[PDB]
Amino acid sequence: FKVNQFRKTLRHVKNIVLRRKNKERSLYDLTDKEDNVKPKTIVFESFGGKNYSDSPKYIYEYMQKYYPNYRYIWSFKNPDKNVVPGSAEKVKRNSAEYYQAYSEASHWVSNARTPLYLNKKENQTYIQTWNGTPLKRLANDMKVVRMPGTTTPKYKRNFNRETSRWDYLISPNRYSTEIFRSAFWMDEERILEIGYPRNDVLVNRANDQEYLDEIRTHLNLPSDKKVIMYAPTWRDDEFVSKGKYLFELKIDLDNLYKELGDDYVILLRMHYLISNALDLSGYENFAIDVSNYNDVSELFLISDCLITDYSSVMFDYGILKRPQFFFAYDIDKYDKGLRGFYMNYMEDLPGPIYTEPYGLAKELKNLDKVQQQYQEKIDAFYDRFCSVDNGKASQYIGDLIHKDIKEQLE
Amino acid sequence: AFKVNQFRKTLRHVKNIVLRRKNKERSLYDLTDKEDNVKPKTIVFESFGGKNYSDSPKYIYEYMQKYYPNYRYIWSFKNPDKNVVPGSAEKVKRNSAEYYQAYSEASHWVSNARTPLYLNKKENQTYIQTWNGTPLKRLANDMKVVRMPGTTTPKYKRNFNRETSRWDYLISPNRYSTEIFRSAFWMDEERILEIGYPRNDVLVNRANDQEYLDEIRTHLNLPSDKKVIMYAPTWRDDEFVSKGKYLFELKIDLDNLYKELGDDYVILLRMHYLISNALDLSGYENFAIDVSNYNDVSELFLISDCLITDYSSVMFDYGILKRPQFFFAYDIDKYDKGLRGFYMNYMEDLPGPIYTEPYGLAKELKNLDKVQQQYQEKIDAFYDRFCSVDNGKASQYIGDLIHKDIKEQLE
Amino acid sequence: AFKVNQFRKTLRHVKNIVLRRKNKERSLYDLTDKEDNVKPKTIVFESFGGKNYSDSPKYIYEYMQKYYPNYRYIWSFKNPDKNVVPGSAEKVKRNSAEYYQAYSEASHWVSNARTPLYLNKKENQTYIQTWNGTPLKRLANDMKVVRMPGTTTPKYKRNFNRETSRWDYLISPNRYSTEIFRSAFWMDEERILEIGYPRNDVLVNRANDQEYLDEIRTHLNLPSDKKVIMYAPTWRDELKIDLDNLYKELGDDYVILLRMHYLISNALDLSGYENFAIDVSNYNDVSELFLISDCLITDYSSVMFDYGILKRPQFFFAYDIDKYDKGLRGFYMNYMEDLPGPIYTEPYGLAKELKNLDKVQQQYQEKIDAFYDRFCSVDNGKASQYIGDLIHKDIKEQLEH
Amino acid sequence: AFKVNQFRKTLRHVKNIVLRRKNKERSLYDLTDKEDNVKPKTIVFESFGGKNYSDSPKYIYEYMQKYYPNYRYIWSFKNPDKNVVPGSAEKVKRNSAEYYQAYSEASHWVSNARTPLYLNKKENQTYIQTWNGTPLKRLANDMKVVRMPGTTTPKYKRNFNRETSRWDYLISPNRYSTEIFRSAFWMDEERILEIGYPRNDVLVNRANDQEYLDEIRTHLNLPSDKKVIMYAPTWRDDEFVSKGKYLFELKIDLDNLYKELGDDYVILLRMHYLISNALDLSGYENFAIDVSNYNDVSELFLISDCLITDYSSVMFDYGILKRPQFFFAYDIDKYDKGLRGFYMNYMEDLPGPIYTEPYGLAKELKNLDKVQQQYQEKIDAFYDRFCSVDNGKASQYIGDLIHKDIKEQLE
Ligand SMILES: Nc1ccn([C@@H]2O[C@H](COP(=O)(O)OP(=O)(O)OC[C@@H](O)CO)[C@@H](O)[C@H]2O)c(=O)n1
Ligand SMILES: [Cl-]
Ligand SMILES: [Cl-]
Ligand SMILES: [Cl-]
Ligand SMILES: [Cl-]
Ligand SMILES: [Cl-]
Ligand SMILES: [Cl-]
Ligand SMILES: [Cl-]
Ligand SMILES: [Cl-]
Ligand SMILES: [Cl-]
Ligand SMILES: [Cl-]
Ligand SMILES: [Cl-]
Ligand SMILES: [Cl-]
Ligand SMILES: [Cl-]
Ligand SMILES: [Cl-]
Ligand SMILES: [Cl-]
Ligand SMILES: [Cl-]
Ligand SMILES: [Cl-]
Ligand SMILES: [Cl-]
Ligand SMILES: [Cl-]
Ligand SMILES: [Cl-]
Ligand SMILES: [Cl-]
Repeated sequence: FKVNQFRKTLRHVKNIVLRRKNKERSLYDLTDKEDNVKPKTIVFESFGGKNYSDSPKYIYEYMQKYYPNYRYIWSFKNPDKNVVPGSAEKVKRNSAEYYQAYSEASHWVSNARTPLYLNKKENQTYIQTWNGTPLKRLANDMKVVRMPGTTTPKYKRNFNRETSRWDYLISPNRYSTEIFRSAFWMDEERILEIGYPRNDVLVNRANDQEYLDEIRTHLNLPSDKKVIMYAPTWRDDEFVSKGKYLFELKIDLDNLYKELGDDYVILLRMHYLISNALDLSGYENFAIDVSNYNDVSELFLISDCLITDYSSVMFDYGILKRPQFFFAYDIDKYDKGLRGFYMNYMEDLPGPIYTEPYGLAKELKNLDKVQQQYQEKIDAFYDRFCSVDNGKASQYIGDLIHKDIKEQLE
Repeated sequence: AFKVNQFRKTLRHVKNIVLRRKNKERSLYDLTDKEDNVKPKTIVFESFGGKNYSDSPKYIYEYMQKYYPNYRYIWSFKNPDKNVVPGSAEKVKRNSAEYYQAYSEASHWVSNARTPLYLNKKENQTYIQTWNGTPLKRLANDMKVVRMPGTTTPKYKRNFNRETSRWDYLISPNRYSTEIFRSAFWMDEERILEIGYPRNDVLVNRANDQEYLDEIRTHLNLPSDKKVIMYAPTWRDDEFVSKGKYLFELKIDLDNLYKELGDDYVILLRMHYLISNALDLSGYENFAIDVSNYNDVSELFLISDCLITDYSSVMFDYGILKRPQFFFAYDIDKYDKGLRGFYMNYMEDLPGPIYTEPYGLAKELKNLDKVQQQYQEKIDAFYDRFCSVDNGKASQYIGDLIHKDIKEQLE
Repeated sequence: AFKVNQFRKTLRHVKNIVLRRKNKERSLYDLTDKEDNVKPKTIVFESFGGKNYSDSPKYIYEYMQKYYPNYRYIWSFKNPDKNVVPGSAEKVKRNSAEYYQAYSEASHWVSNARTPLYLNKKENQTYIQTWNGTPLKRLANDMKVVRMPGTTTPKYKRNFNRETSRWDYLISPNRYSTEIFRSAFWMDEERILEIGYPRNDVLVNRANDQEYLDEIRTHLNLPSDKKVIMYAPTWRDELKIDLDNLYKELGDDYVILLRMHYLISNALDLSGYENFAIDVSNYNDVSELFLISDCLITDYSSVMFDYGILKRPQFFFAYDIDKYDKGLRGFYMNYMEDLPGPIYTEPYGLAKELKNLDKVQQQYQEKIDAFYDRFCSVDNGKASQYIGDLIHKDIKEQLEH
Repeated sequence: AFKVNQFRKTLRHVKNIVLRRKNKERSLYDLTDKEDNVKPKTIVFESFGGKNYSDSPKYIYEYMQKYYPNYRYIWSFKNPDKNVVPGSAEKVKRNSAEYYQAYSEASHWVSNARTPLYLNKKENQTYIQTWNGTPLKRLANDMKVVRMPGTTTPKYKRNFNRETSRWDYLISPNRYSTEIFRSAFWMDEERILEIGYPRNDVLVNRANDQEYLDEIRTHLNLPSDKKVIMYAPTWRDDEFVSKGKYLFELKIDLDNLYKELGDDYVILLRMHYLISNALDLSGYENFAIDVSNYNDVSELFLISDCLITDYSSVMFDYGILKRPQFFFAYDIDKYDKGLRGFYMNYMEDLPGPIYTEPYGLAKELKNLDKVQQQYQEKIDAFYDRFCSVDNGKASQYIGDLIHKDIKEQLE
């Protein structure tokens, strides 16, 4: 009677007798043996099961088409509030079926850390797409982490533990690769430079019009109007009053309305807390709240330019060689010269840094002029970051997985 | 009615017993610890996490032994075979089956430091915390960062709070410390006992006891015509290098010290244990005495004509003697410059000269009458503030509190 | 406040979990079983330690199913898969976790034998015991010796006493029985219910329902032309009755049903007796057999009281009446004197006598009635009702405060 | 990592520790009992389950004292206090820590009745079973039916058989017993040692030691000019009534015996312990002497001129002396008629008459020499069948087998 089993065993009796909600887990930890793995089961979860979205979605939609005959399982916080096309069946996180799915599967696909209490056996292949070309230092590369409940050495310890299990790790470029290699204690061997499966549409579908037209009318958009997308990153300094009434975005909608309300419509992609605290009465058909829209890649395809600040998205939107603007209004707060960025913000991004909305508004009046004026820099940026993207990524993984599970079938 | 907390313990205990864990003794303690095992006549002592027989618990014990021989005394140690206790008390080793018994049974716990959180203080038992000194560096609640491993500033304070909340009485040296303790240790003034330290009763009761002074001086093979400097620097992390095999000679420069005072003085080195077995006192025999391992620091104080220190709470204890004090604070540059991470204004109201190099100090030390005269005011005012409390009856107060506390129980 | 029973149940349960013991199911239930677990509308049934869907619990249940259909019904079986149950009732396998959940939850236990002492009967649940017939041999307390396997007479009685005290209500057939129960089972008459046995409903209500009789007989493939003799020995440690002879004697008017013991049943090579001797041991409702039975042959069995309700003839073929303590008092009633039929120790004159049933009927009509009037004058066929109701009423009170 | 059998004990012992159970002493023993605990020169004696210091164990031990005073001898008692042991031996109270230490450490076990199944006779130790006498009633296996509450017949035998399989050596006093033991105890003849009983030594070596006979007689304050009769009825349940407060005078009728034998006899009454403390011998002073509580029955025999008894194993021990026996079997009809619940044929091959009324017994008893003669024939035949195997050296034999065993175990 082995000491490791005895421990798991007592823990479960505790959970069973005490009616702990965790019993579902302790039972799993016990019975989870290498033999439960059915070589043709695949589980997908995206952003820790809040969504059917991002690269796991596109890897899934590719495999549905060309490999219908596998068990496809999706993992969700609230399965019944998530709509999935196809042969996939869904599971609630932390439930009986959840641990089954994860025990049986030959392959794990996801774009974020999956929990450590989940047992990744030698048997199974865990493929990590992750969720973007980094601009802020992550994991190992961070210096201090005053994050509640844990120290920094511990938080790195646990991260290091997750990444050690990543059999494959996708990368959108050389620069992300070099970073991952250190940030995620990764081996170049295990890294796949192919680009993001979720970016595939940015290459394949950008000139598809019936498609652009759906997305546009699914959003009820003006027909004559060009589209600006605004997508600021989150900031604590701006959460006040429990989040009931916020101070109008510093971008100044009133102004943008006056200045561009006739040529443009503007898409506000905000953090969910800002979203449902944002009053847009008086801007109908001008500023559209687009914060809860399922698929961000679709929003990029219909955008004529992106306004952002410090985001992993500028790297995505780059694939389309369109104009970007960076409205870093609080940029002085951010550490004076901040090396807490991998890249050189001041120097090499595809657009102007504005710190005030009004130069930004004038500039927007005439896009074609910004496109020319910055064509040089857009290109340099496209070369450095977005050139790796075939439009073939979701196919490459779907095939890697297919090839993978032909062997196990013996 | 399912008893869920009991079930929990039974499981931990089974786990330990089956797995051959050393803590089987602890989990059994916890499972069975009934409020009934308390026996009014039993008292446990330990000082400094049970490394010693020393400090205030020692002096409380030796008092009660003389007037209250009748009670059951227990001392807890890390290593009992290496510690000698006068009197009737029995000695338990920490974490041992006997140790948990002692703590289960005692009506009274007496220590000068934190006792573990796994021990249970039943409402049945009185925990008397003497603590261990008038504070200079800010402690517990009043800190600002605890970059100390496995644990964060908040969970460190959380645990400290758990501990201080089991203190039935806490001993205070002066109004100053009381102020602090209230905040730093989240304490009720109701529970504070401004009486001075049972360990400084010898600094009041026995300064003029010329025979007792001699024991101490001969216990330490001291040359006879020589006056005595004691040196007691706090521990510095920085100054540790090379596995601690050879240290760069103390910055107080013994060699100069010899050449200036080798004739008239002898100097007692109260170093931290790691520096102490790294000292090379070859060539200073009969001048530099190691005294790091001396059982009773207060006895040292008694035979010391002056003290050199820096950022320690000992200056507060040695104050009762109204003797000279020097603060060789050489590394003060690298201590926040103008800092208030000390409760009191270190730059102004200590009882002596601050010296950043040892040469002005060494010279100064030639003439001890000129110092005493010079700083006498700074010295008297230091005393009026931090030492106006000790009447040398601290040991007595506590034993009578214990005995009074326990008559009650016998009805 | 050290809960010491709890502490023992935990250790036992941990010992089970670790040494992969089958009883882990049970020690879990013992730990967790609480009064709150009880749901007022859950009822459990088991007959004969869970081998059948049969007699008094079956009838109680078949009644309750028809009138109070919205309660949660559960049946306990040694093997649920080999037992068909009518209605909404779910089945549970003994010692399975569903078994314990079920006895823990249920507000009423209904059975006709002893239920295990490792099951807990709370101050909260109501255990209705129907037992299983009007006694002939002494049982329970009244016994003298029981050198039975791995148990001393008293420890056997200590444990009987333990069970019988859990009994909330205990069903009686006759004052004779009640006076016997009160002593045998340590019972207080307050808890006794002289209302007859529910399984003997049919033996009164459908005693003339011909179309029903006809389904029973053809559910058994019986001769359209013969009278039916039922032979129901009681258990002992070719047949004594001489089949070769009964055939030669009664082949022309009778066919004979043999209801033996499962282990003697599948040792009976009834070849050359097909269409005459019908093994009927593994049949379910014994009451249906009585209904189609023209007379009964038994010996020392409590079925003789059930069958008497029909006022038909009985023959007692007691071949081992010698090796039964000569003049035996081990019988609550006087066996040699008052019973509704002739005692035979040889099966040969039993046969001749049995050739014409009607001489026997008259020759014993006085004795037969005297029997009906002592032991059967209390069976109203309303019994299933009375219980079914009692339980229904019982779960109203406990569904109000 | 952990084996099933050890887990089970571990858990049993936790149950005993937590529940302050008297049996914790045992649970420990069972966990900690190693084949390695043994010390070859430790020997444990216990007789009649620790009731006594007595028969075979005593004499084997007393012999091993004189000739091997060098070993560790331990005696086991229910109450070590109420028992006096001569010699080096230390004593131990059954079920104390000491007690299990003893049976754990001992190379040899000497006993005359069953020792508990819960003690582990390691493959390392030699359990020598002397037993307590030639059977007349059927035992263990041959017993037909036993309604002893708490256990069923087959359980009883399984449990006896477990215990006999633990015996490395079974002493026998005759072939009669050997053929019996072989069956009744499930014995392999290899293990049986017909050497006679060590308690019977003195019945041979000392039948004539007049300085010694006298020492017994005068330890009992026996008259000078008077012969000794011994009576030794076995116990009967029938006679127990009324809290055992007031019994009915013996069937043997004392008042008669006094009238008849008085001027020439004194009668030693060896009754059951319960009949003794209930018997009123007032007015019979100097005639009937209560002798129930005597530490050594063999001494009693040495001094008796004859021995009245009934259905008892003692007739065989007395047989050695070739003296008259009577059998006052006053309830012989009750006892299973012509019972075969005995081994030997009762109505024939015992060395004296069977009386059922005690009045002919008494008269016949008036002239011993007529009986010694009229029955010399039956006495000698009896002596041959049952007593012609006692060298007087039984304890020496055992003593020396033990010594031998612990020479080889010494390497
Ligand atoms: N050959 C038989 C005997 C009995 N039974 C059924 O089992 C019950 C018990 O009858 P007994 O032969 O006496 O068996 P026993 O378990 O000893 O019951 C007798 C005692 O319980 C009276 O209270 C009967 O009422 C009858 O319904 C049956 O199907 N076939
Ligand atoms: Cl192991
Ligand atoms: Cl949901
Ligand atoms: Cl993540
Ligand atoms: Cl893992
Ligand atoms: Cl990222
Ligand atoms: Cl973490
Ligand atoms: Cl690069
Ligand atoms: Cl706004
Ligand atoms: Cl418990
Ligand atoms: Cl006390
Ligand atoms: Cl030690
Ligand atoms: Cl000591
Ligand atoms: Cl301090
Ligand atoms: Cl130095
Ligand atoms: Cl309910
Ligand atoms: Cl089944
Ligand atoms: Cl035990
Ligand atoms: Cl030895
Ligand atoms: Cl004792
Ligand atoms: Cl053994
Ligand atoms: Cl013989």
